[PDB]
Amino acid sequence: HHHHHHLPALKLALEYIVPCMNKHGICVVDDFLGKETGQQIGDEVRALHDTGKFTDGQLVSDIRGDKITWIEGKEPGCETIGLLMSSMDDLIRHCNGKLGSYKINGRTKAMVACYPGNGTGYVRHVDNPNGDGRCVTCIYYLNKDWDAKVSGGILRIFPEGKAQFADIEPKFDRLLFFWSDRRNPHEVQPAYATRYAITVWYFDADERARAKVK
Ligand SMILES: Cc1nc(Cc2ccc(-c3ccccc3)cc2)nc(C(=O)NCC(=O)O)c1O
Ligand SMILES: [Cl-]
Ligand SMILES: [Fe+2]
Repeated sequence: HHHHHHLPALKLALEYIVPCMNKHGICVVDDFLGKETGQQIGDEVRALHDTGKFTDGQLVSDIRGDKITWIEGKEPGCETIGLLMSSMDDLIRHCNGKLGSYKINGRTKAMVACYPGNGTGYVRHVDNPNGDGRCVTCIYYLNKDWDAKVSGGILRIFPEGKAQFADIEPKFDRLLFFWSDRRNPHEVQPAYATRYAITVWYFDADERARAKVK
């Protein structure tokens, strides 16, 4: 619909992501890339799944019934995942220096995750409990016409010492940010349909450096 227009990265970062993160430690951004790019992402992820590039989750870490694959972004057939990753980077670049006291200087590759339905989820956990440098978790969802009433698969976040929790449906073209540390324990509710997500973690220069030394 031609009546809608994309917020530039700078505008989205400063008018929404930065305040939202500093206040709530969680930020949801819908309609990040648009339908075409989102569908292409979905295609690429399904291809990775179909061509058997995923490793079982309970082998990497029971905790989980998921399976994952790491994507650098430049691999043949992963170009659109590459663009997603660069788009994530753009947002973060416009945030850097305003997300708490963090100084973002790098990130992980993208972890593509698949919950193959059939009741698979992920128990309550913290992404970075041992201060390994990862300060912000960034997740992109690409599940066309997801209905959590039927399929479940809600990400529930329990921000530390808050009287509220957050239910995030893994909606098509939804982007999510949250603090990676103990401030945000979270769980994936059982999924009853194939559930895909793509996650990167951004590093704090200081913590990352201290993680490697000590
Ligand atoms: C598979 C998987 N695993 C983890 C935990 C976790 C993963 C990776 C690292 C890590 C990363 C880079 C270097 C070292 C460790 C640490 C912890 N949380 C989720 C999750 O919250 N999902 C939410 C959702 O999908 O909506 C998940 O799906
Ligand atoms: Cl508010
Ligand atoms: Fe997690």
